[PDB]
Amino acid sequence: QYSALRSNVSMLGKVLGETIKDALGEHILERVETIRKLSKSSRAGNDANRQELLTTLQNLSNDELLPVARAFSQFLNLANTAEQYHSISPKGEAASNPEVIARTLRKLKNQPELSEDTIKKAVESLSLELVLTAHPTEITRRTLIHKMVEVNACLKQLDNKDIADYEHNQLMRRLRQLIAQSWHTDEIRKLRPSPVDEAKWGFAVVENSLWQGVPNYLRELNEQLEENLGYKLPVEFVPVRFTSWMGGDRDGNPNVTADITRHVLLLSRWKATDLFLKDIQVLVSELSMVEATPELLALVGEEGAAEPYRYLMKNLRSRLMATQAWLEARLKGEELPKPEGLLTQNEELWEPLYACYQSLQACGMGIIANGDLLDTLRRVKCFGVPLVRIDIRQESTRHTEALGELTRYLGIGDYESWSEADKQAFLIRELNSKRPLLPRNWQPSAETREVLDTCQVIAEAPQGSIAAYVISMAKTPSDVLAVHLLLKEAGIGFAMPVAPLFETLDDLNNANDVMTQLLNIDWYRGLIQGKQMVMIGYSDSAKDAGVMAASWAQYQAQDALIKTCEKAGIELTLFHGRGGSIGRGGAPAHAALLSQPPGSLKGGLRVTEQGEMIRFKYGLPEITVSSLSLYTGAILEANLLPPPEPKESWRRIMDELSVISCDVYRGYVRENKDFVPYFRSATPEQELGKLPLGSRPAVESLRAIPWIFAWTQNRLMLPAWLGAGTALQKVVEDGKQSELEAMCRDWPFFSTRLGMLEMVFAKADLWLAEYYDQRLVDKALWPLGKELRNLQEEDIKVVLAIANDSHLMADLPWIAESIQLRNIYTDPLNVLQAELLHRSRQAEKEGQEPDPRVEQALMVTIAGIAAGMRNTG
Amino acid sequence: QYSALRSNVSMLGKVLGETIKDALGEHILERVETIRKLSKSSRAGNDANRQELLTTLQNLSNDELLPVARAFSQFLNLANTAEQYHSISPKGEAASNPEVIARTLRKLKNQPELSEDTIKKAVESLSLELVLTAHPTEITRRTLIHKMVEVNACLKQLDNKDIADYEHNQLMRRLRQLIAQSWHTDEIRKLRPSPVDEAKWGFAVVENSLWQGVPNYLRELNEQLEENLGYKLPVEFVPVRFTSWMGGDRDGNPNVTADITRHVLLLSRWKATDLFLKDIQVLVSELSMVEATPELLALVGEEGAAEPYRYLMKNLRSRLMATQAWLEARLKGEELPKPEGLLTQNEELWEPLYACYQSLQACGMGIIANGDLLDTLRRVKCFGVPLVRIDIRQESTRHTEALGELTRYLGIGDYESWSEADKQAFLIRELNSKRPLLPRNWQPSAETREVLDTCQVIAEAPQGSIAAYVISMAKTPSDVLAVHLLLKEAGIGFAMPVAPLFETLDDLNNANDVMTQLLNIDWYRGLIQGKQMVMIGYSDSAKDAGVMAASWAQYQAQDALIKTCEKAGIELTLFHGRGGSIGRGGAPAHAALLSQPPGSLKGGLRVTEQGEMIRFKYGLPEITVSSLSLYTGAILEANLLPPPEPKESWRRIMDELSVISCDVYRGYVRENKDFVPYFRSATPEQELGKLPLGSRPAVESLRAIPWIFAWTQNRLMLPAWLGAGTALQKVVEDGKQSELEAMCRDWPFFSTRLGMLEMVFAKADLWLAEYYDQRLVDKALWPLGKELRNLQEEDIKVVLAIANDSHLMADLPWIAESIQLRNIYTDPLNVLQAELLHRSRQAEKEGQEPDPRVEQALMVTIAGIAAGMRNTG
Ligand SMILES: N[C@@H](CC(=O)O)C(=O)O
Ligand SMILES: N[C@@H](CC(=O)O)C(=O)O
Repeated sequence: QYSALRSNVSMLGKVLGETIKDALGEHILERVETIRKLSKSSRAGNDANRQELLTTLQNLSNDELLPVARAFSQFLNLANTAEQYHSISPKGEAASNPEVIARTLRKLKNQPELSEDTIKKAVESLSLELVLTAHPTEITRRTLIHKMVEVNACLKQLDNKDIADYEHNQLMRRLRQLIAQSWHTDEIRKLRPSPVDEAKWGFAVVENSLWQGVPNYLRELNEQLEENLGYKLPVEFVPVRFTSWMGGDRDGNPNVTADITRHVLLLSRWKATDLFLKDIQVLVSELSMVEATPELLALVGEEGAAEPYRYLMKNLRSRLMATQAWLEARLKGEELPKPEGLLTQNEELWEPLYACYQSLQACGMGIIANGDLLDTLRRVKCFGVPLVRIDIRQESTRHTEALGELTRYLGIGDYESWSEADKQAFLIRELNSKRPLLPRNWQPSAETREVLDTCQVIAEAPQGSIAAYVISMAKTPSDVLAVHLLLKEAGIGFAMPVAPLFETLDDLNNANDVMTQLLNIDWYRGLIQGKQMVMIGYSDSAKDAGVMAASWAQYQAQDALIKTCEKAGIELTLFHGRGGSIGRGGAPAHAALLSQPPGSLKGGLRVTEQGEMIRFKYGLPEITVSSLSLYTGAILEANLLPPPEPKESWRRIMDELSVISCDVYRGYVRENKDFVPYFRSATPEQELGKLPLGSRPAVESLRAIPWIFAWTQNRLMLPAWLGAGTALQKVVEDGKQSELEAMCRDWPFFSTRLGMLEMVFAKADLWLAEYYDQRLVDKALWPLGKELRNLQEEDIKVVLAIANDSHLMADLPWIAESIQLRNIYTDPLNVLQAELLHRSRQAEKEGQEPDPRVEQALMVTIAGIAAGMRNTG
Repeated sequence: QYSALRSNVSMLGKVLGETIKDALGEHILERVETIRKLSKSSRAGNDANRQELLTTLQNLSNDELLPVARAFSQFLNLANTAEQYHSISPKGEAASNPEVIARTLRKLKNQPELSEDTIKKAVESLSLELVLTAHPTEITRRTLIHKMVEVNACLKQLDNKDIADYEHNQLMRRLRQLIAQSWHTDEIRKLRPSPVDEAKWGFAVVENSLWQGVPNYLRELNEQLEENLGYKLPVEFVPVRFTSWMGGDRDGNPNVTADITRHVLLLSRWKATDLFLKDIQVLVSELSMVEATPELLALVGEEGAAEPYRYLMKNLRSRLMATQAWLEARLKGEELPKPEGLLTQNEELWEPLYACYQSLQACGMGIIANGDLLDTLRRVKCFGVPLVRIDIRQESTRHTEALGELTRYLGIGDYESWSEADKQAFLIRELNSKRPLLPRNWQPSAETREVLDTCQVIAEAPQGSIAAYVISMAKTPSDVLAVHLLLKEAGIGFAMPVAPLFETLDDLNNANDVMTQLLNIDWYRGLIQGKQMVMIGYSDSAKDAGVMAASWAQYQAQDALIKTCEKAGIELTLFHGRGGSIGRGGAPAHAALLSQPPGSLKGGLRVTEQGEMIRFKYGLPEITVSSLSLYTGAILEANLLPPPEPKESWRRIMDELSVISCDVYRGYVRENKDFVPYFRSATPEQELGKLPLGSRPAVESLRAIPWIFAWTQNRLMLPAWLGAGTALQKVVEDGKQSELEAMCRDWPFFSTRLGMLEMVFAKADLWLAEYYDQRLVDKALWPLGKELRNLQEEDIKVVLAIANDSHLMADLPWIAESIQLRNIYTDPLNVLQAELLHRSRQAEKEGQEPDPRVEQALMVTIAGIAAGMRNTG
């Protein structure tokens, strides 16, 4: 029963509607109401109201565009907040209810042939690391996280039956205030955000939600272990860590220079000082205890021995205040010797804090220890000094060029011409060399200098600020050895985890070969210290060969690497990229984590949280708890109860599925002559590049994000389904339909794969897709349009047939329902966006000036549409 | 049905009990449980358990005393918080429900012979000014306001039925944390607090409750005017103002020197900058509007004309940050020229803020205007630059000495010997003199210099920092003229309101004569600018002549002054002292404000909020709303519907009552030879002076507070009832009992007076009173003890008889019930305090050292007892 949800959306829409009424017009509200009516009509076949819609939109003046677009965008905004409130609300989906953890724990516990020590060890070895990434379509100048927390609080309070009418009146008064705020507090970036801006949004997510969320997650998790298993993890064990790529990822982004990284690195520390100060203030005042242990008194001895815990907190406050002061100078561009007690490592924070905990426990003040201090202890290890460690990522190709240029300058030869055996020879030689290689005062090209400067920032930064060096486009063993050489030349004192990123079908296919050669080099083996971390690029390989082939390729590569590393005694860590079924969030993700080759999470969960899903996965502290709890259950279950190995005939169905699907996908994307011209007309791809959407500067050249995003705006969702159904119907046509059904029933990998198409098919919309062709595509490309649309119609059948259902994502009614709601609310943004694109595109055709009203309205729909559709890849 | 209240106290006591169990013992919990059982028994007649109680207490070791006392004190603490939660809770007494205002407003509205314009004018002329005073028994080193706000929030959330069990578990987890905090976070001042400390507690009350409370009160009040009367007061009208005496009152307090006042004056400004900054941060970020009026754009014109409201807030932020910086230097003792934009006046804050409001309204952003800005606009006028204006107060006697010393130094004569006609002559002469009088570089005595220095601080401070100069002990017209002379010599540019404080029966009796002579002097008349403000000292006159005579004297004096000023065309402002029926809080206060001579609140409500009642009247923001709402209703009703004038025979019953009562009261307090010796034995009076309770340094010499407080600890409540009943029974005995009953039925002054004895009789406790005599008083004084106790037994009868009831404060069941609960919880503190006093008093007798454990336990009971008993005078 989704009645409460329906009530809330209606309510919020009434207050929003009121606000627009007050604000500036009843005219705009009529505009809005006419467009929905007319669009609903047109869809239901009325071809008279289709004309009326077309003339209605063409008659909108440029001064109506933005308000209309914002209007539609606001209603969608209210729907998602109603939707998200419902999810954590105990009388609704209840996402954050601690049973999520307990259900997993009970299942494990009463499973024969599962020793209790086996379960304990899996618990003690848990590890999660969530890597935040930028939001591709964040359209405003300042983060709205905190406002959202407030709107949700107001809804929580109104949920209480028995609320005295005066309280209700008060609550509604603030609610009205808050909605008016957003209608009138309009901010629209005029210029492309910068890596620092994006890095800043990530700090907003940390302070408005992760800061409270992680410790609550850790408290609940701990209560559940004791209740169900009979023990609590030790205080020193904090299995969660947050990392960011913001200001760390330079892959394809000129604007993320070594200077910016240096800066962002600095800012994080400034912000950790900001948040750590608030924690310590509280502690300085609340720890008025005077009873301490011999050991703790020793640690202060006299002076502050009459207010011991307060002493240690007072010291740290100063030490934090000192380093704060230092970093604001550095941020300003002022160089000045660093203070006596500058903070650089988490141990410097941990140490004293842990001292208090111990004496408080020892001395009978357990409940005080396990309160605010415990929360601070865990934030120390979860976020610490750097607040959020960053990851650096550059293409392999750029490292080759840096090293080629170097070698020709030195007269040694030209590294980018040598065979791969030669490069390894050269790299192992130099890696063992005690004489330097990088010329004292050199004059390389801009590019090369950037490569060199960035390793200098890495080297310069305090150990533990940078999590890893990711090599996008890794193809050979020399690609990994290359960055180790550069880091050595940059003077690095510690071992920095380097990770190849295989993100193509063939790279995926060669991945296990690439790593066994690497593991065979004794020098390499001893440098990683029994730990490797690979990165699987599902999203980019999917752009390469289609999702089915991509998926199967990934399945196979992880299975081979798990095995190879096991032989070799290396603790493998699979690093997951963006989207896919692992980035679905919620139940589907739990399913997806469990549907990976056995071994797969033995070395932890490390994932790239997609930018556009942060609100939906970590948007509020309770959603954070849900998300971390969901994942934690998946780790323990996947490690204690792995999926079965596929039957050999299944493997053969996958090979063939994979071939047919890749074959059909490339047929259109690469081989077909009309595609590109089609693609640039039917989707807003070109304009996604021009507008100020991401920090990167304004089919093989494109990147996954822009590929996926452009097709989602169009509503066809092309990238996430294309050859899958076609190959599946063909296998059905050989009478192997019952094997397909067994695979689905018995092989997690396969149901999960099939699951994922349904959701995509659930959000896709062929009426809208066709609407864009009619408004934006030239008549000669219409045939391709219908062709691709009919391909999809036929693919839902086969999938529905294999799944033995008639509705579409029938095992997930809440998600199905939530998709249904957003789909109606997103509807008119798509209807309006087609008019914008047409207005915008004819101005340029008529060699005219980019009207700011038309572009800003366009930017609103793009962000609206992206918000309603969430994950589509 | 007080079931929910009973549940909550039980719950909180269980968690507290748990906490002591964990903490350090089951032994202490046994100690606690034994004392209650044994004390309940002993009271119910069991004279075997009375022996057992006496031996039980004597056997407590000094290491058990404090924990036991704290224990009992904590339970009482939880009861008051349960009690206070209940009061504002909508499913309980509901103190803050806006109907309080509406009921008054409806009554007025449908009252014939009450023009709507008459009501509007009374509304537009409302005025309240609450003067905060120090808390006589604040025992800890840091304010606990904020913790209390939290405990109450936890209780609010648990009140919601339908709370998911996980939420309940979470809530209880914090609740446990918070209770443990207080059990273990023990602070006990070791040394007398200082005026700055006391001034600091007042800032805690302002930020934790008044800051939110005043604007909410103003919002509710405004919603109610529009709903019931059809109009809202204008934005510029903020009828409430908070003032403090902390660091302003030197009456009898050496430690409040001109230096300290200077300091406190400075600190307030520092704190207003602190709180005003938080308001402006919010505004700087939320006012992103770009549409402004001609006028507003003009005010910025270019530069910030692309972010206008944000401009003005950014300017003010800087200006605030500037003056903040300045004051922290001055606070430190550093003198340095003051910054360009130093803030000194509320207009400097008001101006810009009001500019935004106007354009926001003008431009269609009404809802944004009436939100956070409106809250800041009202705090500007309510608290402003100084945060809380202070009042200065010195005795008249000290001004005489300053001026005598001056005059003998100058060879002019000796002012403190001249008749009163001469002094006025001298004062009017000098007040009109253009030649100075105060010697350029003089050498007076310490005292005189203090008097001179303080007027210098007054003069030096920015206009609007000081509300008024109060003259305690004012007896003649020269007393008021004296301070005007001194202020003139101190160089003062504005007219400073001076107020005589009549606080004796004869001064009260002469008060109207004193003011008509003052008003007859043309010079004086033109200097006050049609405004005088008198201060009535009910509490001290009661110490002089007993409560009945005091009350009647006050009634008569206000009636005469109202009349005199009306003739003369002067807007009189009665300033109310401490306690009495006006300081009862809640319903009784509303009754009491209404039972004052007609005219009485025409010039506003100005009251001295008693220190020990702040938690109960302004402890939380919703209690603030209740308190201000209650008072506001009383003002409008008292001004539009005054009480009837007393029948002449009533006036004659009052005269006689007054005489008999004063006669019996002085018989004991002054005339009786055993009283003083009795008094110092039976009450903890001597120890209230020695211990570090107030900031003042360690029967006629005593002050009201210490008089009242000492008798409240003893439980006899002597000061608040003594001769009243005795005179009343005597008048009954002449057969005038039916006139007494008509007076009560028809004369508000009289029922109110009678009401007030009941409450006192309700909290008094003759079993305990007698217990202290038995443990602390020498056998020869026992007779006086019983005599005074039997006096009270007989006084309840007569009062009950006149009131036509059998229970005691039967018209107020909630207050009756709440008194009943606190009485049981206070019970054991009184039982323990007798043991402490005996232990403490024999140590000194045995010329021994003040054991710190015995004194600290004693300090806990004193504060406990004072907390449970609230207002007793
Ligand atoms: N995350 C959901 C879709 C959504 O909630 O937008 C899914 O993977 O099906
Ligand atoms: N203020 C109440 C007593 C109390 O609540 O303690 C009264 O004047 O009766």
